[PDB]
Amino acid sequence: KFPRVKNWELGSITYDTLCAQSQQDGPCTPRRCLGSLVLPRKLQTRPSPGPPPAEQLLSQARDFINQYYSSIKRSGSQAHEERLQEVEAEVASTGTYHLRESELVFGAKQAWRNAPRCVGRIQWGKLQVFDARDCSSAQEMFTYICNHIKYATNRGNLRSAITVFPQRAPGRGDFRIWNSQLVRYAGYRQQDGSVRGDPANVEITELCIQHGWTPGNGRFDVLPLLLQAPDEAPELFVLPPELVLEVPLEHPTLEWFAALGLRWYALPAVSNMLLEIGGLEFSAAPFSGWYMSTEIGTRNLCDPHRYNILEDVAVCMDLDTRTTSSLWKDKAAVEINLAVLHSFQLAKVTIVDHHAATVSFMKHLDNEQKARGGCPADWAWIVPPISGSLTPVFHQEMVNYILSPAFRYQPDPW
Amino acid sequence: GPKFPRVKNWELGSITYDTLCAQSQQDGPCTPRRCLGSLVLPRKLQTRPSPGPPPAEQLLSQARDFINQYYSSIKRSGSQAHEERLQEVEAEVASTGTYHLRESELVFGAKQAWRNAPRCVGRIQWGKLQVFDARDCSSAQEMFTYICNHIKYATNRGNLRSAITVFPQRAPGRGDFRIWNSQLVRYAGYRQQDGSVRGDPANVEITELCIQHGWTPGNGRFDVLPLLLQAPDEAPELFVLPPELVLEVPLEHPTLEWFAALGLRWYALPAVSNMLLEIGGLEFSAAPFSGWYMSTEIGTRNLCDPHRYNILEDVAVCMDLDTRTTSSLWKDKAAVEINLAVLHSFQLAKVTIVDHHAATVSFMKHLDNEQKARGGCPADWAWIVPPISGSLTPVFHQEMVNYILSPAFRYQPDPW
Ligand code: HEM
Ligand code: HEM
Ligand SMILES: NC(=[NH2+])NCCC[C@H](N)C(=O)O
Ligand SMILES: NC(=[NH2+])NCCC[C@H](N)C(=O)O
Ligand SMILES: [Zn+2]
Repeated sequence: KFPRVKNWELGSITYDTLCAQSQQDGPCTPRRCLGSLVLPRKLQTRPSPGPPPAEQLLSQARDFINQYYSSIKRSGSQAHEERLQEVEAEVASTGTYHLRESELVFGAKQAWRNAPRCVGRIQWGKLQVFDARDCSSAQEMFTYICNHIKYATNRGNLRSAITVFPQRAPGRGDFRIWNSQLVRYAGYRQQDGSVRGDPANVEITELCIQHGWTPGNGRFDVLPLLLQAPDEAPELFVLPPELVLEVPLEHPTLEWFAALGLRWYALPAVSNMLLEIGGLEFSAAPFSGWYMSTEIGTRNLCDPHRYNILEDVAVCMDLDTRTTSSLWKDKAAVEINLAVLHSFQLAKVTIVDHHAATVSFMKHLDNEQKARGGCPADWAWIVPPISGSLTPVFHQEMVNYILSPAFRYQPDPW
Repeated sequence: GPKFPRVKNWELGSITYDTLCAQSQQDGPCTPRRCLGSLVLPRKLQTRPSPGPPPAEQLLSQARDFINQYYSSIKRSGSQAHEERLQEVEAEVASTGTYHLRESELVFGAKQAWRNAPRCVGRIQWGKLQVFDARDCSSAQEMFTYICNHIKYATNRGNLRSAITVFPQRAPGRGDFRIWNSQLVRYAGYRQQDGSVRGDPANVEITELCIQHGWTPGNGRFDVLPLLLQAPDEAPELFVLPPELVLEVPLEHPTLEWFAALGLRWYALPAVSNMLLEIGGLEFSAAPFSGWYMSTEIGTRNLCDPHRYNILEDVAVCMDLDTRTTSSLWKDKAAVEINLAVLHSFQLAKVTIVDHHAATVSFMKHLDNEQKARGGCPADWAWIVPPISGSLTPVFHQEMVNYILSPAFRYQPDPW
């Protein structure tokens, strides 16, 4: 029934009882485990042209409202009872309902708290929630997004935030941010199939050009936003350069590193995920925190299908790239990550290294064990892409399951 | 599309479907409700000592399954030899409750077990395993002889050869043949007065057991442990491996001249000895196997895990790194040098070893071979991706499907 979770570094054991509260199924079965898969095969988020079964929505709604009143220690109170009645009344008559701002704020924080792949959840309680449901056009979306960025960036002293646009509605198109992140570097396919810039952003870069954007020709050209109001073609918006904080990359002791002309933006803001609260779905709810150095130094800069700078750095370090056994890749990666940390610290921009991050996550696991009897966590995503076993989370067994409120993937709007 | 798991490789953007998982007849620990894939020891395979004879009906089906696998492998499925072998197995079980494997069947089953091991990154070599049949072994002393021969053949003066030695299978009511040590070669772990451990903390229990059994302990950081070998229904007997048989490699760094002064070392032969080999229902409680090391096993896990030798800080201090702050990446820097030292020293001593880059590239080739040969390959992502430089290797970007296929190697309870 309840899984026994062990930490092999400390010898300690715990029992996850929270997983029982899971109402949504993952991709695994007793026959085979598909935990290493990035996206769901079916756990997607099918269209919403028709209203969801009132019974199902109503049960998810009640559960959420129940969750909310427990949080404010007012369960069973008169307000709790009236709120449930309001929800019942609205669903029965319209097939849907609406959240109160306070509930939305509670729901957003819970979704982050329940995100199995986020290593920064110890900060889950300090989330600035912007209510953007009052939005009715792509232009208005652009204004909200610009305010989110200004606030979140805060001159380098990053602050976690989320902006919530209008929920999905039956038979009506969704509000969507076509970009996967609010700030991304263009990826231009060139003559021989190669790519200048970020290979991960080729498709979105092309859509922007298709929709009237005048493309640059650099390796780090910040893309424009393609914002979509319900049932309307997406509109193009260029972000004001002064709002997009960037950090030039240099190395503490390797003078030549800066000559590589590398840089990265300060604000990591996922904008293509769906936020689900009490059965309601928010198709556009960009959120941001701050980077963990391995995301830039290891994945973005060193992944083979990304900037893939490992070899260049290796050669500048005059390493023996003749054989794998010289561990030249491992050596270059460490320096690149060091350069990232050094640079962000120099530019006074918030950033956390993987050691500090994983240590904070272990604390979070403990806090959650006492507060809720468990913590859904995805081991493959929590453990850093380098020096895995050198961090504490590597030696910690984890249970992964889906709790709601939750952040989920959704189909690309095109 | 296809009604099987869709597996993607994000580096190459290629896709494959695993149809082999359809052949799994043993449930894992996961459910649609929650994933328990990270658990090291999930109460699943766990071959708990099953005294009373196994349900003849369950054993038979497992036996028939294996014989079918065997005859399919030699392309004679449906043949007269196949149906007669099936009749012979069912008959033997009918009158005795169990059955026995032909030599070639044992060889086939042992290789399939390795091939089927989800956590092994060295499976591209699966077909070249040397299977030593020791099913005639009748004493703990004889177990020692067999083990010494295995160690000698496998070590082969540094040019290691994969091998497995299979002792008699489990029998009803009769005690099991067991090797108490977790590996044929392990360093002692001595509990200290202040509560610390000198040597390898992972072997404190086995070390204490060896002592309780007459072993006169040493006081070093790398004392090779003796073997506690147990024949059916007898207390375990203690055997000391002749030093000349245990090849070790002193560790030195290619450029950091002081590293050699650290006095670190490791043995060349990795030989797991506490796992159970299950073939067609039959259980081989004692069947030690060995290959060769992947450098991160020694350099990162054994030497740097907090609960093992934990030498990260010592080396960082020697490298004069800032160990007072995480952002200096002192742990990362020291780990890399320790791993390089391991590769350098083994190469120097001409002892077989494979670095994590070479190993993972070879495992990718293995996955492709297996996709064509069986429609998939059971792999445990968390165990396949190396403990350092994870995303710098190709396997990190390869999604994997984990499941249990038989023949298989399984964990079994400690005999004490
Ligand atoms: C405050 C600093 C934060 C840090 C250091 C952090 C770090 C991380 C990391 C390392 C990942 C995995 C990234 C990857 O491998 O692509 C992740 C994933 C995630 N984070 Fe956070 N996070 C932070 C804030 C937030 C906030 C504010 C939210 C939401 C309100 C959030 C929601 C998520 C979600 C839902 C995922 C999974 C995204 C996916 O599946 O691609 N995180 N986070
Ligand atoms: C030829 C060289 C070989 C290499 C490089 C190799 C490498 C590895 C590695 C790195 C692991 C995980 C180690 C750990 O984290 O503890 C492993 C696990 C395993 N290997 Fe291999 N292996 C080799 C040969 C063999 C052989 C010959 C067999 C069996 C006939 C085998 C069976 C297994 C099994 C069953 C496991 C999992 C044991 C456990 O769960 O602790 N390997 N191997
Ligand atoms: N620390 C974060 N909030 N990360 C969000 C995901 C960022 C993504 N991994 C990137 O490299 O851009
Ligand atoms: N390469 C191998 N055959 N490894 C088997 C496991 C050895 C174990 N990881 C050790 O470091 O002792
Ligand atoms: Zn699973």
